[PDB]
Amino acid sequence: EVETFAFQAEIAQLMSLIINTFYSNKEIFLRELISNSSDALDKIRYESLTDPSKLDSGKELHINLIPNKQDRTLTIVDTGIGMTKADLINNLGTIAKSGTKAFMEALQAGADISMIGQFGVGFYSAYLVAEKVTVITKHNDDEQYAWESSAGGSFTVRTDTGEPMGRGTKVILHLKEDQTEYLEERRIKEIVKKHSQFIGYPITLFVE
Repeated sequence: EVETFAFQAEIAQLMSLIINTFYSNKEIFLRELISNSSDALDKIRYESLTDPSKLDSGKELHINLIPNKQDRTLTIVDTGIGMTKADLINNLGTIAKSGTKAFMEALQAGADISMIGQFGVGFYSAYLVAEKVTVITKHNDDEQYAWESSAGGSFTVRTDTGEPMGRGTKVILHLKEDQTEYLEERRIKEIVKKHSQFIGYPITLFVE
C-alpha cells in the first residue's frame, strides 16, 4: 500500500528553488543533514533523561555516513528519535511552511542558500545533490515507514517491510549523475571536517 501526497504549495516552491537556482556551493547539504541528525539525537536523549526505557530500542546515539558507488547513493543514518507517520506527512517533522516564508524573506534581504538550516528546512537541501530522496524512519511506538520523493510536487509514504531499524532515521540520497564526488571518501571527510567537526555525536564514515 503506497499513499501519494501533494506537497503544500510553499514546499513545492522551496524544492523548485533548490533544484533550479544556480548555486555552486552544494556541499552544504551534508552539514544540514548531519545537523538534523544531531537534533534528532538530542531529542531522544532528552526524553531518556526522565524515561530510560526510551532507549530500549537502542542505546547508542550516533551518525553513520554510508556511500555506495554501485547504487549511486549516499545514506545518512542516525539513531535519533525518528518520525511518526504524521511527522513524515507534516514535512518531515518541520514547520516548513513558515520556515520557507522566513527563508524566502531572508534571501530577498541578501541571504544565500547555504543559510537554509537557520529556517528549519535544511532537509530539503538534499535536492541540491539528489534526484530522489528516500527516508526510512522508526519512532518508538509507531511502525517503520518509508517516505520518498523525486520532487515534481508529490511524495509517497508506505510501511517499510525492509531491514528493521531499532529507532531513528535513514536519509538515502540517490545522487544526480554529476554529483558523484559525494561518494568519495576524501571528499566526504573534507566536508565533515569543514562543517561538522564539532557535532557532539560520533560520525562514522563507512568505506567500500
